[PDB]
Amino acid sequence: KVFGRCELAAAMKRHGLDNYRGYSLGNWVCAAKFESNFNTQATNRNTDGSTDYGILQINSRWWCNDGRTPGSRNLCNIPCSALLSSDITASVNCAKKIVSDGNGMNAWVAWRNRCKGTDVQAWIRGCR
Repeated sequence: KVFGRCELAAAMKRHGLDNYRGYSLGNWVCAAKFESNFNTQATNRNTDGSTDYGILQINSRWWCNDGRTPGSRNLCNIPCSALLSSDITASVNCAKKIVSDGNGMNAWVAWRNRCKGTDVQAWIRGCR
């Protein structure tokens, strides 16, 4: 599923991402935009053989199991295919554990390079 800007903002707000660990809702929407273009089925292969999955491009190296990343961890305890669902529940729950491990949202390269230090509030402007 390809989410709308305000549609995803409402969904994320309901799952308790607004102000989670000090990060306003605008940051999460901005991250989703430049990681997957609001597409839940987005996948990308990394050089080391791992793969990013879903709306927030979560790495199979540490967080999920896809069965083809030798010597990797499954810290979110889910198959990576569950992150491609039209229901973002799995992706949100896993992202909460990632943002809490010390590095914050710096774990997402696109947020660090294209969202950090900008007016992220603009991403939720106009939404009910």
